[PDB]
Amino acid sequence: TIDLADGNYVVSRGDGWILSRQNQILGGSVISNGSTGIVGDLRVNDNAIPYYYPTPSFNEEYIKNNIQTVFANFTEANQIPIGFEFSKTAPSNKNLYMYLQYTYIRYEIIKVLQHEIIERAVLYVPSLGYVKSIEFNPGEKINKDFYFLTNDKCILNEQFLYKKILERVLPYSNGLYVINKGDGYIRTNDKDLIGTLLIEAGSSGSIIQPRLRNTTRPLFTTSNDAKFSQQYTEERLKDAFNVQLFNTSTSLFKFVEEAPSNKNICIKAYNTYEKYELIDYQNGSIVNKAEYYLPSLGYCEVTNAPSPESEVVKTQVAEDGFIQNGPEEEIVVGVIDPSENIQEINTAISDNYTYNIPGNPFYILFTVNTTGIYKINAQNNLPSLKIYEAIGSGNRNFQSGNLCDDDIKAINYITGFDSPNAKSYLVVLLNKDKNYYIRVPQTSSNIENQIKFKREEGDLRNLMNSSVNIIDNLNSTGAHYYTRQSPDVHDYISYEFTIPGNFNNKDTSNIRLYTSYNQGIGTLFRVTETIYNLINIQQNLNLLNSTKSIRLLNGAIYILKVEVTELNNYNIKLHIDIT
Amino acid sequence: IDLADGNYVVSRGDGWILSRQNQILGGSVISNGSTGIVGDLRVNDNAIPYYYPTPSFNEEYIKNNIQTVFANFTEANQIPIGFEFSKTAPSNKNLYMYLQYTYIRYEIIKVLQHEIIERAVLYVPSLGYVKSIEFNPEKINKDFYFLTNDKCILNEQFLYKKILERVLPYSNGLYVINKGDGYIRTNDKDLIGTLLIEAGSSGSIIQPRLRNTTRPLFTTSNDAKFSQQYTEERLKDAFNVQLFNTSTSLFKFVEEAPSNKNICIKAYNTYEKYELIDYQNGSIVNKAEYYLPSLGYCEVTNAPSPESEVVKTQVAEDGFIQNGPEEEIVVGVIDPSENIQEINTAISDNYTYNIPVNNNPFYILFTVNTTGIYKINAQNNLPSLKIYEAIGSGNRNFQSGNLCDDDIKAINYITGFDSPNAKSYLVVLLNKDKNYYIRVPQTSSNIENQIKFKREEGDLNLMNSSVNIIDNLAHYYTRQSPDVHDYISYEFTIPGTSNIRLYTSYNIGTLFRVTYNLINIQQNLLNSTKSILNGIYILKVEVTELNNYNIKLHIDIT
Amino acid sequence: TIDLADGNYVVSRGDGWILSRQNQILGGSVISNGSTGIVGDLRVNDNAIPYYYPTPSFNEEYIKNNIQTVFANFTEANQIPIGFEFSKTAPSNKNLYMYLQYTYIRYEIIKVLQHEIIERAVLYVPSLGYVKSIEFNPGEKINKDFYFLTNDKCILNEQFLYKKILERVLPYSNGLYVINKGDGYIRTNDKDLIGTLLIEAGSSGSIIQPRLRNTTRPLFTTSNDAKFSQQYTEERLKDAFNVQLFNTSTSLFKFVEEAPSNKNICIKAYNTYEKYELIDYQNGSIVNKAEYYLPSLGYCEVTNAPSEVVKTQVAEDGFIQNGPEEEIVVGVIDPSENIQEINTAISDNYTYNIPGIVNNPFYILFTVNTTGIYKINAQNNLPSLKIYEAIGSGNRNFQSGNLCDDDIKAINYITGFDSPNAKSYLVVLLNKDKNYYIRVPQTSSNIENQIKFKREEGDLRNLMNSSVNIIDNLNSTGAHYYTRQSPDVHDYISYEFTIPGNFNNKDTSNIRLYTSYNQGIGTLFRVTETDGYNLINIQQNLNLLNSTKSIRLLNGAIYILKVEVTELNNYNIKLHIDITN
Ligand SMILES: CC(=O)N[C@H]1[C@H]([C@H](O)[C@H](O)CO)O[C@@](O[C@H]2[C@@H](O)[C@@H](CO)O[C@@H](O[C@H]3[C@H](O)[C@@H](O)[C@@H](O)O[C@@H]3CO)[C@@H]2O)(C(=O)O)C[C@@H]1O
Ligand SMILES: CC(=O)N[C@H]1[C@H]([C@H](O)[C@H](O)CO)O[C@@](O[C@H]2[C@@H](O)[C@@H](CO)O[C@@H](O[C@H]3[C@H](O)[C@@H](O)[C@@H](O)O[C@@H]3CO)[C@@H]2O)(C(=O)O)C[C@@H]1O
Repeated sequence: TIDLADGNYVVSRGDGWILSRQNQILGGSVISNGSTGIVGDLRVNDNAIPYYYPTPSFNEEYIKNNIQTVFANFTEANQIPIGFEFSKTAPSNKNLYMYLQYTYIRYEIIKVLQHEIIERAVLYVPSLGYVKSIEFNPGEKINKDFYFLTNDKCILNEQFLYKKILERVLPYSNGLYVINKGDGYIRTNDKDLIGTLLIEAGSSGSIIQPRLRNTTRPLFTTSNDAKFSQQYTEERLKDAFNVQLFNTSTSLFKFVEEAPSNKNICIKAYNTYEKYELIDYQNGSIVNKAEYYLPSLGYCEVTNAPSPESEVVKTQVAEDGFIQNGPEEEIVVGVIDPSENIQEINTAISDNYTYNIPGNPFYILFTVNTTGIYKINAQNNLPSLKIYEAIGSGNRNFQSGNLCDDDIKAINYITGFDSPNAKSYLVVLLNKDKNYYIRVPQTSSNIENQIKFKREEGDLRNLMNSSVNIIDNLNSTGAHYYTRQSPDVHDYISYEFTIPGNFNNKDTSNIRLYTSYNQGIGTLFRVTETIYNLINIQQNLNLLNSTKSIRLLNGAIYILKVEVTELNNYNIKLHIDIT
Repeated sequence: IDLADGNYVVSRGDGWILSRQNQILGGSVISNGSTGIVGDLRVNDNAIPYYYPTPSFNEEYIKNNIQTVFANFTEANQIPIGFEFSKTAPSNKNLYMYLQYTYIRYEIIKVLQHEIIERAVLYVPSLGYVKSIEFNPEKINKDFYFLTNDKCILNEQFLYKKILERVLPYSNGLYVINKGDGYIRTNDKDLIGTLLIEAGSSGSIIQPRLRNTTRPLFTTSNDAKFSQQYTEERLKDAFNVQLFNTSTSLFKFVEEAPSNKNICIKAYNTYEKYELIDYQNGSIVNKAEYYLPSLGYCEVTNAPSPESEVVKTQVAEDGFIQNGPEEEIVVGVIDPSENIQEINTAISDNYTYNIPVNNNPFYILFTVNTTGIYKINAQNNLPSLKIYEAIGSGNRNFQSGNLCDDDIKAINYITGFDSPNAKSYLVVLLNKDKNYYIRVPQTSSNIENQIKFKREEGDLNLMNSSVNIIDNLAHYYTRQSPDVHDYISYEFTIPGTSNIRLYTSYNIGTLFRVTYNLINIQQNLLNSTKSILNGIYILKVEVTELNNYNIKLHIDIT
Repeated sequence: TIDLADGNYVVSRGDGWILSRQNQILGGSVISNGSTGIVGDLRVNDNAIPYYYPTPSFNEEYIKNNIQTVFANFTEANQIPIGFEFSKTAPSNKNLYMYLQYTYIRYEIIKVLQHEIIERAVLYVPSLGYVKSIEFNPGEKINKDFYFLTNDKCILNEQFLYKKILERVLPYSNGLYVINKGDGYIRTNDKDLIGTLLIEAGSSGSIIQPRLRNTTRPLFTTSNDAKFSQQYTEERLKDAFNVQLFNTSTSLFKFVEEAPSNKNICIKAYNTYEKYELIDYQNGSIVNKAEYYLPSLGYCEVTNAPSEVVKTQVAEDGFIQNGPEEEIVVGVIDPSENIQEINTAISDNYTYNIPGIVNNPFYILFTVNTTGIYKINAQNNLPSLKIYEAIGSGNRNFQSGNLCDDDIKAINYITGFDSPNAKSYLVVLLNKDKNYYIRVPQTSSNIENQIKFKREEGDLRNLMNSSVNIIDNLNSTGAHYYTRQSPDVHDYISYEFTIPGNFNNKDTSNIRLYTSYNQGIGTLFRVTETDGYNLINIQQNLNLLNSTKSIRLLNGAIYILKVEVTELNNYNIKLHIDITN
């Protein structure tokens, strides 16, 4: 013809192509007096035979492979059976004839030389269907053209989609996360298009997934099939949200549109996915990542019916990829590492409990007897611990003063650090009817350690939901900094430090307290210990590159609690500069 | 904090969605006036109950106590049940809907000093819930997608139980009674599930018969006589029930909620209640019940705020409720222990059927050639006979002047007595197009008897009556009473004027004087005192007050 | 007492028969405020078991065979499952109880002797179903009669359809045609009835073909199972319209009717067919004919719910079209005629060699490189050729200046004659993007022949879409006639004739030009080949049917008459050329 650019091209001429001569080869219904006729079909293996019209340059295999590279793979989609139907209601005291015809997507392979198409192979792939209806009287003459098409024709507007044939800081604790990135995900270039129905004005039209076969094709990518295999990811999905069926479904979706009396209507259906990510996060880095696109329940676009004789505007294909047509969603859900054993405290912790550690990382499942602030630590505050909440423990099986296991592997990090040589203790509000997981990290000592739990009825409640770092051995002048994993916005980190010198209760020293990268509100306490009381000294201290200085009593213990208000870096570096 | 010490089994209600598992089976996006229909089918694999035990309350204890009072969910989770929702996106928005399983939340609680000390929980799968939101290309609230704690989308319930440790005037024979449809067991023991249908949306509960099995419920007083198989046969005989453990019959319940009302719809499996009895001399000698799986019951309530007042209620007693309309269809059935002999010629004006020691009882199938009054009797009017009409007979195959067997075992007693030693004859209007069954009783004579049929064009008017022959002349004669407006007659010959007193004891008498023609002499006889000729007379009696199974007739001479 | 006397009769008492006693043996549903209940079933294997009530003269086998001969075959229909449902909506603040019951068609076999029915066998064939509903309160007892029927009864009006038990000129070229005679064809009586639903006022009712099985039963008649066997016809159907499935379908049809609130309604559903004819047409005659009734997607008749029973005799076996009128005539390549190919697109001139036998006919597939009028002929214009268009060709695979085979055997006759001994040439508009078939007939000459194609940018374009007969014959005065296959109304036939005598450009002869049976508009040209050839227009709107007008034409001069058929009264058009002095 006359086109543009030299070489071979794969082209999608669009959906809605009906073929010549074979209009009534499926039959039609006659409906009389106000009755509604519903005609439809079910495309499967057998009825989804495509029609190849090759050329010497472009054989069937070449046509197939190149079309399925860029566009919907119709050899796998002829597996999952899809239905459609049309519904016309005859008027009173007059008859109506409607007949059904398959629609096709018309793909082409073209050779272009000097702005001319020299060769064209065509492939018609079965899509859905089109019903045409007429009202008729006994021996009313009907136009031959109503029954019979002499040339291939698109009932929709045609398309010319071609391609030349070349031939963020995550403040997460270390561990596994399963993230729901949302629903309504389709691939580009209609690789997940179900089909299109032209719905004549006054008629009605549906596109159906009846699950006559109970099989779905999830989409799985992984960075390491050894660590994150599909089976493993499915388990994490089970752990995270309790997904059961992955390659199966009993769940039906249908889309239905009734065209008004005055105007025709068009409806396009897609298979969709719900996008999950499984990540392995370590020290600010995604060490492994899989993507699981779980077969969902579809997307449906309803447009007014476009002139079948419109201007065909040629467009180049998009890059392989996804588009979310559903709303935005991020659900981050930690999951118990299955490489890490779970030990159990069968007693609800009341005022005091001491768990003896045999001496490889592990979780400890436990609950409290009474909602309250608990201090938790190992001996000498080494190693550093982490505490997670099992998600949705509350309001199931209960027994006063005893643990009931809900068997929840979905964990919600509260506070704690992954630094086995840094001294810390935890101060957490624990809820009586929840379960919690303590995570004990890997240690290279074989010395019998012990985790200690203590109910705090005092001022240590001000450190609520915080790990407290123990800062040893400040010198009497100069700089000091302390890099740790930053909490998220509005989460907490605390630091317990003793001012240089001997305690006189009069001699002070000039301390400057600030962060380096992240913004934080700092509240400062002075510890006075008889049997911990915290005196609040300043709690309006914004820390990011602060220069403010406050004189603190020498040889006296203080605790700084910091609220992250701007997460600019994975780490939070804390400066304590002394004068 | 509640009331009363001990252990309790509790139904917290249907409509519980679980935490974390909200979008676990996908959702649809619909754009501009398009309607999305999403649905699922609860079946073996996806219908997993979730036990949350406590030391006092094991899984077994939880199961057994919940299935004692409430639905047996281990038999129900086999039969596949469907539900769907239909939401229509507006024009000026897109719409995202996602589907989630609902559960009934049962609990076992220990109560001490007006306080719950221990709670085990059991989530039994019910149906499903769709949650939808309108959106533009925007941050949606975390809470829309993700539930952190278990929650009821309906209003919750607290249904608990403390955990401890007239005259039937029927002839002797078998009856199959339809006691009606819409029978459910109590406390939702036959509940399918509940759908919340938000206003403007639509909701269905479906029985598609993806499996054909149904689970009928059977009781019997004697599994020897009335076994299940036997009862099924009687059901076949009575009403022609064919499938007992199967059905191809579909039921769906569908509601489209208005814009103004959120609607709630509860579906139950129902039963049709049949009774098979053996009735003898006013008494039910044996009785089975067959609850035939029916096509369900659908309760529509206005949807109550999910944050409503929880009113604690004690369970009802084990049993049934009829939610369908009340019904009694009594249908006699040929005793299958009793052979059926045939008169293959249509009875004309006269016919004599010859019968060959204990001559176990038997039926005789026959028809007449002309609609008319027939006198029927055995030799010397012994034994006493009964005549039944086969129900709906002879609208089918016909052959002029011959019997066609329609194979109808469903019989409708007309008249006759169950005293083989009392002399009587029958006077019945017979219809040319019907079949009738004569029932010949057990006799201890081996003497060759004969049943005689005679068309009566005149006099006999004793229509639809048995006539007792009184040979043996105070005197009393106890018989099975006819029903209100049915007849019983008495023929007596006296030593031979004389003063006769005629009255009944427990339960209108027309009196005739015989000469083969009947002259009408006299037109409440219960405890009558009226009286006033020796030498033959016939009394016809119409029961108007059925107070006793029996009618005793006094004939006192003075 | 009845009139049909002396013999045995098969009788259809109608559909809508419910049986006594067995009304609620399937159950029912209770629905409360506003809810809609839908109950239904699907007739198949076990639940489509008929109830035979025979008599000595009429056993089950006799009853079956004689009803399925005249009426629906229920043994073939009971395999393909048919569904129905009813939908009732309970009002607000009120309960509603509906129960379901099978309906039957009631057939009878009767013996009649001397105006008297002396024997009757009855057969109940399962049809669909009926739902009966009532409003109630939970406490209430409802009347026995609602739940329970003591005698067989038709819920529709009964019927008595009985039968005594014994024991247009087609202007088509020669070749095969497949004609679509249209859709919505049912057989007579109710041989194709699916069933009837009585739909209570305010309720709703559907009849469903869900294709739980795929099989369909096409209906085939043939005049010669040797020539037109079913398999052969199926091929022709494939060739004509590309029908693939004949005995199967995945295509669903359901009918739904909602009865108004005051009046009950009835809907009858039928299986329908689409009627195809395959004919072998030769010289105005259908030498062979098969009929193929392809299973379609049904017919749905909605009538008011009705009565006096009128006895009526069955119709003759046959079809009734309830769908709209349709005639689609589609020629098909005779498969007993091989296809030769011109693999290069024809330019302005091409010569295809076709040597000779004393042959079988054959086709030649070719396309042109440029849209235009082409003159096509064999050497000396013998034999006569025919040209067909392959229908819907060349919208598909394309290659510049080459033929692509689209494998289209569906052909659309343009022009040409069968008479293999009449000299002629073709003048046709050919389109660059179409394929065409030339058909070469059987000849008894062994002469090495050639077909010649020439693009005509001349006056010969006025003969567009016409065969031109050569009359070399006129050797003298007198009468002459020329019978040919008539074109259709508004199609063309042309005649090129040389007037007897030597050309002097003065001496004329008186020629009278007329047709015998068909009316035609005749345009007459004088051919002048000198410098170049022209057509000079001599006479313009001549209506030729039994014409008496005469035109003195130059002797030994060539003329061409183009004729437009306007009234097709005969298959043939006989052309008279009567010459005088
Ligand atoms: C003024 C001063 O002494 N600052 C130093 C601090 C403290 O020694 C330390 O915070 C006490 O716990 O340490 C600093 O550097 C550490 C920082 O990068 C953290 C980040 O988590 O890692 C520490 O090293 C790890 C090491 O990577 C592990 O392998 C483990 O075995 O040893 C330690 C465990 O904590 C860095 O030493 C700091 O900024 O916090 C800077 C000065 O070294
Ligand atoms: C004046 C004159 O000769 N007219 C006669 C014409 C012409 O001879 C002829 O049409 C010129 O081509 O022929 C007429 O009869 C022919 C006509 O019936 C055609 C049918 O279209 O069939 C012819 O015979 C065929 C025969 O059927 C074949 O088997 C084979 O032998 O070829 C011949 C061809 O001639 C008839 O001759 C006519 O009406 O057209 C008779 C005229 O008298």
